[PDB]
Amino acid sequence: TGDQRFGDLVFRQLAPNVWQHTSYLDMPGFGAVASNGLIVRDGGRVLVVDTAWTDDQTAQILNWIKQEINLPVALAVVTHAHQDKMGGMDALHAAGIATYANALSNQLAPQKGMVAAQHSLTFAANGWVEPATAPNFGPLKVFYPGPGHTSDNITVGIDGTDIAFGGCLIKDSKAKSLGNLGDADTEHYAASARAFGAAFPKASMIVMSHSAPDSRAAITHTARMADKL
Ligand SMILES: [Cl-]
Ligand SMILES: [Cl-]
Ligand SMILES: [Cl-]
Ligand SMILES: [Zn+2]
Ligand SMILES: [Zn+2]
Repeated sequence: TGDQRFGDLVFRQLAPNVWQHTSYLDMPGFGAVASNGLIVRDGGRVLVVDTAWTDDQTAQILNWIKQEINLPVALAVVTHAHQDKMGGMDALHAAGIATYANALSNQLAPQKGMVAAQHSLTFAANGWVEPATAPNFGPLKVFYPGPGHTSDNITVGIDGTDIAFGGCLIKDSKAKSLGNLGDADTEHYAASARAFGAAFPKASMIVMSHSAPDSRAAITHTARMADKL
């Protein structure tokens, strides 16, 4: 499917069954902020990681899925309670899609003027999602690395691929900053970035919220910036 413009979004194929979705927030005076999530074809169903910034943009994701894949969307997982990741929850719910987030994300969501997911994930002491809370996730491997970008940030690996999703936790290997630290846990950030690397040690493609996918150098670089906080 390549790189493709569809509506106001960009879709980029990462692997035979994995695509990155990109949507943009206009901040009047400063132009457009990209946010990336994922689309996974898991057999005869589709799995979404993160919404777009808005309901309309998130409906465009669903329309692209219908046009390009023509398989039903079984579920979505959202990686923390900010607008770039949970802005479009209502569009998923209107389409009848089961939604999942960290229990703490669902507690924070309404306080940040957003809609909670339907289901709450909980995590073992080692950071892996408790399987009873993540029924039928298939290849999606969900990990809580500890607080960093936010207290609630979660991360996802895709079994059967070399791909892991750091979302807003991880920055690219040439980044000059850690991005948006408005809600960050600066004391815990470095260890949480390293914990994400340790959870997905065979990943060679690191997908993140506001940069193109990178090597494992993204993880090291992120942790080293966070060591200076
Ligand atoms: Cl960020
Ligand atoms: Cl791995
Ligand atoms: Cl980024
Ligand atoms: Zn965020
Ligand atoms: Zn971000």
